[PDB]
Amino acid sequence: SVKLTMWIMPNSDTPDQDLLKVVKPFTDANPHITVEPTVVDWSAALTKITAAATSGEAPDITQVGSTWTAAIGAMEGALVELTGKIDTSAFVESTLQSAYIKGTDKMFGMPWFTETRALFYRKDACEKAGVNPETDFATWDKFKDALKKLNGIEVDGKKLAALGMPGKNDWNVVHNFSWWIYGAGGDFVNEEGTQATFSSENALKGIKFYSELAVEGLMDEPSLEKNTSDIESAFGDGAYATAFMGPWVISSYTKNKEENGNDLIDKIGVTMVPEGPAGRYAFMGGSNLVIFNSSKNKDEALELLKFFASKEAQVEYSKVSKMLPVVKAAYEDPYFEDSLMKVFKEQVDKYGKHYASVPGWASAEVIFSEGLSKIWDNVMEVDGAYSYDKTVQIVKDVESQINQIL
Ligand SMILES: OC[C@H]1O[C@@H](O[C@H]2[C@H](O)[C@@H](O)[C@H](O[C@H]3[C@H](O)[C@@H](O)[C@H](O)O[C@@H]3CO)O[C@@H]2CO)[C@H](O)[C@@H](O)[C@@H]1O
Repeated sequence: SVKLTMWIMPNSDTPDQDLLKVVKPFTDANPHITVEPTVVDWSAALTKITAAATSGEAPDITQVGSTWTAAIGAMEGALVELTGKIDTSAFVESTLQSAYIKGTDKMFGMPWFTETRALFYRKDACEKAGVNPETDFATWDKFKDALKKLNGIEVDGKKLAALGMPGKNDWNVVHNFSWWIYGAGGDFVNEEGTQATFSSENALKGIKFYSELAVEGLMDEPSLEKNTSDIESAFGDGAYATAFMGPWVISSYTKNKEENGNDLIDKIGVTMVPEGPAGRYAFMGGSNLVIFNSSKNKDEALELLKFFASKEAQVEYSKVSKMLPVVKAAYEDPYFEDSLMKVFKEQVDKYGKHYASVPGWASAEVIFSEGLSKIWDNVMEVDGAYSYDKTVQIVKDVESQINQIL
């Protein structure tokens, strides 16, 4: 049988085994094709995927972050153009924007799953502090008042930090700013995706509101020294009253109960992100699938991609990974009425905004990770007291950098 090689980022608790279980129905019905997944850690994924494209030494297939798809597809001769080979009618239409290069009709990836970041909260902490999550998290300033009530209260054998978020360089630095900028009434780029615009008055108001939560003590300043993975573990250990995180954490916290007796999962809830003056907006992310032009099994690889778009494969990978499907028929399944999953679905469906699918965005995120993290260094007073004016200068500088890339 053809052994399709496939790179995946760590999308679930046991990524390789989980992937293999989801594709077992495919090999059952296609005995000539097996799948060998290889895990590629997120911090190395852009360099490794890019090196695979430029060198010609590549697997048959790789997962690609939705925001990077245009960058890899724009590399001449790197990927197989999928335009016309995939029935787009089956997909949630909003998920297709990242499969194309913006400004063209060229599709170089197939949507695989979507995700957004929602507001997890500890029910016991909110009940003690008199915080009512559905309404007290509904707006910027109601959220802020809620953090004031939650900060420092004693739950279990610890003093809880009201909000815990990472500040260290990783791909989520910009993602965690995104919906504060959108909700303030700003954006990262103009409609054409050719000019950076997040130094606008409204964009800065969202950057100022969010970053100054830590200056005011409502967001845990020491936690800014950590990355997303460390924040997710800390919240799983009960360190924070609230945190903005993706749905995948539900897998880890559920296993923590099954394996360690940590019942955190049973005393947490999730609400949509608070609404800003622009209305509610949320980060829309996810990953697509691509076929390398160097593959010697392009026919078999396309069959596997089509399987991953099937209703049952979309549901089963959602159940194990907690990512949201991109195929409309998958939402006929009652699984997405789950109390936690339904929140992510409603939020990304109604309010999810994705970045412009331009070839330069991958290089833009490299700069964002380094540039916007300097705002957190300003908050942490690494070099001098905090000042908003220094944040404005960082944002102006980062914007200039992005403008050179575009
Ligand atoms: O910006 C590049 C892409 O990022 C995607 O978000 C991913 C984050 O970059 C990544 O840090 C995070 O990693 C999770 C992992 O999914 C999970 O299995 C593990 O348990 O915890 C990690 C965090 O500590 O995963 C997300 C989602 O894959 C965007 O979705 C994508 O649009 C974007 O191109």
